[PDB]
Amino acid sequence: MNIFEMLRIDEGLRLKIYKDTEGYYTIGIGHLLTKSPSLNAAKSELDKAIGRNTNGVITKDEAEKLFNQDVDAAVRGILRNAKLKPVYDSLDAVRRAAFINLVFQMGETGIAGFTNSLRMLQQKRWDEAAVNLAKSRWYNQTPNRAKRVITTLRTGTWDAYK
Ligand SMILES: [Cl-]
Ligand SMILES: [Cl-]
Repeated sequence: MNIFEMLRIDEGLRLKIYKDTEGYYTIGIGHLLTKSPSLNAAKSELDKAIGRNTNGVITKDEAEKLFNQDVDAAVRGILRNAKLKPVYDSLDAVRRAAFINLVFQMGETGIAGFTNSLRMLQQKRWDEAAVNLAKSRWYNQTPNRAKRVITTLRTGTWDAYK
């Protein structure tokens, strides 16, 4: 168990443009292409991300390249972010992986907004953070994934994913 396996589990792998659980164009391993409703805007974005004339289809190698880029950006956004970095710094390894999950999934901005849980995590009030985390749109939209990520933070083990 690592952050790569963890996310690959949570997001799936899809080699052809598809629609996210909220309506958005996505591809590979959880990579958001566009929030616009144009499939055309979406092959163009994809086209652009990959560096060749896609077609709306990528190889597995291509998908992993994007993934590697996205995990990177996530880690680097956390470390850069003044609100996020101290939370991350205070956590153990398992729990850091889950924090990364939460940011990949939702944006550095996104979660820099998850104010109270951030402060609960930092204060190592696991149970309470878990309850607060579940009180979100995120949770209510994708409850099975969210539960897995929340248990990982609540427990510090990889149980939800064996
Ligand atoms: Cl990109
Ligand atoms: Cl899910």
